[PDB]
This record gives sequence, C-alpha cells and structure tokens, in this order.
Amino acid sequence: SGFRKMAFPSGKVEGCMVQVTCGTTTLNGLWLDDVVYCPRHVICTSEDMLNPNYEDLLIRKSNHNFLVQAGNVQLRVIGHSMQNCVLKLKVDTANPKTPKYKFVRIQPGQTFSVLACYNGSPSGVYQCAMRPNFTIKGSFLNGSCGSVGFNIDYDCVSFCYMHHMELPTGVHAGTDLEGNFYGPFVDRQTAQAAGTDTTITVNVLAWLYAAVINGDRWFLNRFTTTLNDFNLVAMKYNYEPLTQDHVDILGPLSAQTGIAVLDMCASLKELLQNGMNGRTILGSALLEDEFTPFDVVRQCSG
Amino acid sequence: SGFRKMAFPSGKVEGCMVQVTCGTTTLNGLWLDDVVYCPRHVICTSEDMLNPNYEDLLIRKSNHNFLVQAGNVQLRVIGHSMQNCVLKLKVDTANPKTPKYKFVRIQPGQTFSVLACYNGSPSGVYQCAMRPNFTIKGSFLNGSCGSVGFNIDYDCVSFCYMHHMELPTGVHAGTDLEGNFYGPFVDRQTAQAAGTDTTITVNVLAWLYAAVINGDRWFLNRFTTTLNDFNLVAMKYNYEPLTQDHVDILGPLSAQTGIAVLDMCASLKELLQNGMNGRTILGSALLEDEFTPFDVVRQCS
Ligand SMILES: O=C(Cn1ccnn1)Nc1ccc(Br)c([N+](=O)[O-])c1
Ligand SMILES: O=C(Cn1ccnn1)Nc1ccc(Br)c([N+](=O)[O-])c1
Repeated sequence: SGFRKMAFPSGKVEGCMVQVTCGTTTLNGLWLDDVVYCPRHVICTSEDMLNPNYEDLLIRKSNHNFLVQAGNVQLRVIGHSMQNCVLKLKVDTANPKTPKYKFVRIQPGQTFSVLACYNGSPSGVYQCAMRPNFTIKGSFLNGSCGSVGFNIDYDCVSFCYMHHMELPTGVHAGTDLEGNFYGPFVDRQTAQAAGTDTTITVNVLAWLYAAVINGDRWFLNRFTTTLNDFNLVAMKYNYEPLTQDHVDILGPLSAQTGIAVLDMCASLKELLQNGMNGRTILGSALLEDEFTPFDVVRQCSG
Repeated sequence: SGFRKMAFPSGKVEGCMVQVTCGTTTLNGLWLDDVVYCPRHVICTSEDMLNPNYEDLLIRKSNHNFLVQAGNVQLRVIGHSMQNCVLKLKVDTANPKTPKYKFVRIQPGQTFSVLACYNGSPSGVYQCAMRPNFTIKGSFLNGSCGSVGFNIDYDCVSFCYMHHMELPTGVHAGTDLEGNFYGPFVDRQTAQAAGTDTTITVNVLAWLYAAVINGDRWFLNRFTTTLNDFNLVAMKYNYEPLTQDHVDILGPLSAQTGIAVLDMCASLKELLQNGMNGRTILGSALLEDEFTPFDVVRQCS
C-alpha cells in the first residue's frame, strides 16, 4: 500500500554524468559511447548570451578549449559539432558505463525522472511532468544546466530532457537530446515567459484511480457523464480536453476498480464544481496531475 | 528556484541489492563487503507468523538453505547469524560495488530516500520521513521487504532503514541496519497498530523558511510568540512540541531570511487558525512536514 511520487532508479544515468568547462562557464554533460552532450550555451559569455551567433562563436574554439572531467579524470576532446541547441564533444574514450539507451522526445503530460547535477556530480533525483505549456516545475540552481531527464523502459534508458534555463516565474525549460527545445523558447538572454498552463486531465483521473486502489473512495458517486459534457466542464476549469485515446488508456484502471472513465469523470466534474469540502485525496488538498496512467499501474502493480 | 521532494541518487545502493530466498519466501537483501543483510522473517513459514521462535527456526537451517542471487550470479553462503531482527548471511564474495557506508539510527522527523525493490531489483526511489509514531508513509507491495532507506551526505551512504512490514492503516515499519525496530513494533503478525501521528513542527517551519527563500512572504505577520504559547496552540492541532533544540537548529535559516524563529512560529500559528484561503505555499495547499532544516539548506540557498 501507499502511493508516492517515485523516480526511476538513477544509477544507469549517474555513470554518464560529467563536467564540461569552457572559459569561465562550468556545467554538466552526458557521456554516452564516445560523445559528451551538453547545452550549446556553454560557449557563451554574458555579452554573447545577449545575442549569440553560435556558429560563429563555435568555429573560433579548439578542442582543447573544452575541459571535460569524468570524476577526477580528464577526457580528451577530439572533435566538436552542434546539433540544434546541443553541443556534441567527441572524446577519445567510449564510456564503459554507457547503458543501453535511446533519445526520445516526450509529449506534454508525460512524466520523467530528473537527475539534478552540479559540476558533473549528481545531487538529487525527482519526478517531473512535461507541462502543457512545455515547461517543467523542477528544482534547479545555477550550475544545474545539462542535467537530464529520462525514463527506463526495460533495461533501456530513454533520455528525453536536458536542462537549459530557468524562466522568471521559477519554472524550467530545456531540450530533447537532439537539442530541440520543448516549447517556444530560445537559448539567449531576451524576455521570455511561460504561457498560461493547464491541468493534465488524464493524469488527474489516473491519480483518482490510484486513490481508489489505496482505499480513498469518498469522492465516488452514482453518476456518469459523456465526453462532450465533461469536456465542456474541463474547458471551463482550464483542464486539457479528454480524448477517446485518453479513455482507452485508462481502460485497465476502469476494469480493475469497477469505475468507468466517464463514471470517474462525473466524480472529477463534482470535485471541480464543489471542491473537496475539507477532505483530502492521497494526502493532498489539490488534484494531482503529475502521475500518468502508466505510472499508477507501474507503482500499484509492478 | 523551484522546490521538490528530492531523493538522493540511488546508484550506490542499487549496486548492493540482491535477492534472498529461503524455502518459498523471497525478499531483498543488502550486500555490503562480504555480508548480506535481510529481515530475519525470511525464515518463517505460514505456521510461524503469530509467535515465531527465531532462534529455534534458525538453528535448523544450514548455509545452503539460503539462496542469494546478485543479478544473474548465485552467491555462496558460508556463514549466518542473527542480530536483533536482521539476518546476516556471510557470503564467499565481497561486493565489488560496495560504497563507502555507515549504519545510522535516525530520530523521528529525519528524512531519507527509499529504494523500493522486488526480487533484488530496484523499482523506484522516493523520499520519506520517520514519523513521530516511528512509522513511515511509504509505497511498498508484497515482496518489498528488505528494501532500504539511506542518505548520502557526501560520498558516504548512511543506511538508516530496512523495510519489514505494512501495518493495517497502510503505513510501514522497519528496523535500523542493526536490526532494532523503530517504535514499539515486532516482527510477528499479532495485532499491533501505529500510535496517533502528529505533524513534525520543526520541518514545517523549515519549509516556511524555504518558501521565503524562494520569494513568498504572504503568510508572515507582525506578531511574535513565546515558545510556550506556541507549543500550547500547536498541540491543539496535533503538532509535535517545538523544543529549544529545534529553535537552535533553525538559527541558520533565520539568519538567511531575517525572520526570527519565534516570528516564524507566529506565522505558523496564524496559518493553523486561518488555513491558506485558496493560496499555496511552494505549490502545496497543505503544510508540508517532510523537509528537514538540513534538507532545506541543501536544496535552496
Ligand atoms: O537559467 C540559467 C541557470 N539556471 C538556474 C536554474 N536553472 N538554470 N542559465 C540561463 C539563463 C538564461 C538563459 Br537565455 C540561458 N540560455 O542562454 O539558455 C541560460
Ligand atoms: O507486510 C508485509 C508485506 N509488505 C507489503 C508492503 N510492505 N510490506 N510482510 C509482513 C507483514 C507483517 C509481518 Br509481522 C511481517 N513479519 O513477521 O515481520 C512481514
């Protein structure tokens, strides 16, 4: 029993984290096979960061301008190139701790684990969701750039996030490992802001299923609804639309608990309309939207 | 910025997790140097659960009755002893992935990371606190016994918890790595129940200081309180007493934010009286008590 925000075990990724220094900038890199991946903004100084020309700044650098440290050992950089907003530093040694891995791009609503790192040294692991507005509500200080996000699907690590920056509201923006930003963000110091966020409806329903499985049943009711009617309600409360694909994905949880998705949507309808009347659900006074259907099944079964 | 329930990176512990089988019972063990630590209840049968005599069950076992599996490899057990409620199985191979480590027994209010494991394989990592009633609010299914709790406050792993059982209210009880239970619990399936839980006041204050560090001031007020009056009110909401030790420990956070400890105590009094009136603090609509003063300083600054 019990239900906790749970991260994947981080050991396979810990063995890939290194320190990358260029000039006075130090941040984190990901060392897989014979390449170190890190944010391209590592090459910038402050004046550069105002309006950088990355192509031009990069051509001026030699391999030996990049100091890469794995533990106490220096790695030797033998090549450098850019892909989108990530720098790829070819080094002389393949990482012997390289796990089986893939680069994947995730969708808003999907969750992943973040291994927060400073000076190439892992400091903490926590679970995040890619928000509908393409930010993450992480916990990152200066020096954390190049920290990564991942899922583990079997023995295979799927890397999905690399940390680039903090926005002024205190949320976080970054890229996939091919250096494509999530969201309408750029790696330069200009005015940027998170768009208005929405709640991830399918995840809230998943978490309501978790609550039931753990014996928290007070919000269940005799009513059902339809997708169209519920979606009219979701829109009003700044919830993402629920699709038939979402209903399909919750199918397992529906079967296990005897609460159809639209039955559970009637519960959620009522909660949005009336609140919780001083009660809690899984020890929360707010509706939690950072567990996916898969997360709930995995933790309440596997 | 941001503030998250953050666990320690788990890799140093993952490389210590093994599977221990005795008869039909399989659970997890922790392999450090040449010893595997696991709950002694691994040697119990169906009969045994109400009133096991562990000394009598154990004398009947030979080394070869214990199957220890580290990944794909069987380890050979070459000795066994019991210490309190843990079994220590001496094995023929020192663990080459043994980290620098120590065993520490923690006090209520302390936090740690749990690496939940099944069949000797890690499933997930999360943060927990030792509750005032000596339980933890974990996430554990059948087969999770022998999962451990730890901190890593430099490169040294401090093991502080080993999971033994789930109580009827769905909370969790276990031992230190010397096999002494936290709280009044025993490894027997007789009726036992957790004492009433309370809120960890010192941690809530730490978390209020975190909110200020991260730029949130709305819940402060112009008042102060004596320590004794604070405690008198706090106890009426099932909050643990705040001691002078606790006030001392919050000294650094007080100095960083410019808010005296008893001033913050006055804020907490008002929060308990008023609630949050539709606001949140660090993204929570409830007062959080599973971050310690040390945790706040580690994550914030
Ligand atoms: O934001 C950070 C540091 N930090 C603090 C917490 N998490 N990250 N560095 C940074 C700021 C603005 C920008 Br536009 C860029 N950039 O060039 O992409 C980098
Ligand atoms: O509770 C569990 C299984 N589990 C599920 C989640 N967390 N733990 N095993 C167990 C239960 C009661 C007792 Br008294 C004993 N024992 O003899 O120590 C073991």
